[PDB]
Amino acid sequence: SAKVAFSAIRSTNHEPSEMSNRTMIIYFDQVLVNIGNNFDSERSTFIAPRKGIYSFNFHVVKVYNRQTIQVSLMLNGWPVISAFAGDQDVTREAASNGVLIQMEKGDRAYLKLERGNLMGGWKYSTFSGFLVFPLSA
Repeated sequence: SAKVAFSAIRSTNHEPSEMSNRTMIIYFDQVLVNIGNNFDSERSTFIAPRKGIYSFNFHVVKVYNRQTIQVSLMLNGWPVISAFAGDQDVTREAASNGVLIQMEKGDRAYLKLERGNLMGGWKYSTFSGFLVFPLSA
């Protein structure tokens, strides 16, 4: 179908899991939207069901931050857009960015922590995206 959208948030303060620490893939436990079930909640990865233009937005919140972090949106292991939050001191900072990208069927989109750490949790972090249109209006 031409109705594809997902939305996930971090509803908890909990520290990252062993696997998350190893893969560095930012996990989102609460999924508000998942039309088409194209977002793999277990892997926190979006798999494009068809060719089209997709929109992604993310806001990774570290309310209890220490040391700077880099969050990147990954497309098949390659970084598209990146964002930075924080000074080596303690603060509350958000890593936000957004982009429109073309995806093929089976293409994988996810967030990876290229730099820094998630100690203190990443509560209030959001990750959403949708199909703008498949591949004039």
